[PDB]
Amino acid sequence: HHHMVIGVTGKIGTGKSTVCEILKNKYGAHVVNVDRIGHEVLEEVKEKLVELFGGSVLEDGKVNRKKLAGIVFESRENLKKLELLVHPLMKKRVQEIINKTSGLIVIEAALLKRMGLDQLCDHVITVVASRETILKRNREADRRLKFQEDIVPQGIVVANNSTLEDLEKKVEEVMKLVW
Ligand SMILES: CC(C)(COP(=O)(O)OP(=O)(O)OC[C@@H]1O[C@@H](n2cnc3c(N)ncnc32)[C@H](O)[C@@H]1O)[C@H](O)C(=O)NCCC(=O)NCCS
Ligand SMILES: Nc1ncnc2c1ncn2[C@@H]1O[C@H](COP(=O)(O)OP(=O)(O)O)[C@@H](O)[C@H]1O
Repeated sequence: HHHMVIGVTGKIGTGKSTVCEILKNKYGAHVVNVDRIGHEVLEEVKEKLVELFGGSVLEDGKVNRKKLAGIVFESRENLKKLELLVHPLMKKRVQEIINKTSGLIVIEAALLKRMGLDQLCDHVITVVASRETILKRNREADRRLKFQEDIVPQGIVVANNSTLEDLEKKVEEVMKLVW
């Protein structure tokens, strides 16, 4: 399993998904959506969540991300408790995909550095964009940005403050460098 791993990080609404879609569609990347892997992990730790945050994190007998987000994004203390529970398992799961996968692998994660995933990467792209731009694009951003102050530019910075065609040109220039 010969492969190259490129991390794609950046704050919410900056353009990670969009960059990753381009890498997938034009360059053949296998995209590891670290958010989705989080969702799968949540289901695996239902009992511990209930132990941490009460039955309300649930809808019926069921983990509900809207209710959980309501809790964890009101407090750094709460968010840390969740991160301590799910990050180790998500890391293990990322590593496992990397090991089983050949070719170009893209690790899409806002929290690339916080989770130590950047150390799995051969190169890192950080997507950046102005606050005003982020707020026009994503409605959770006002609330979640407050918990992303440690997501600072690393590796190759790709500014996404104009058009999609312009973003496509920049992604192509980066791939010319590293691929
Ligand atoms: C509170 C949860 C349930 C909210 O889930 P929800 O489906 O509403 O959104 P989802 O997490 O899929 O994605 C939007 C996200 O908001 C932001 N976000 C998610 N987790 C975090 C976090 N721990 N800190 C800061 N921002 C976060 C990110 O930019 C991310 O793209 C959260 O996603 C969660 O399951 N635990 C956080 C685990 C984690 O660190 N996930 C992100 C990995 S990059
Ligand atoms: N250059 C752009 N122009 C207009 N809209 C954009 C641009 N880049 C991204 N978007 C839009 O902004 C939203 C957030 O993009 P996304 O790529 O999901 O950010 P992230 O994945 O970093 O959280 C998406 O709905 C996308 O369609």
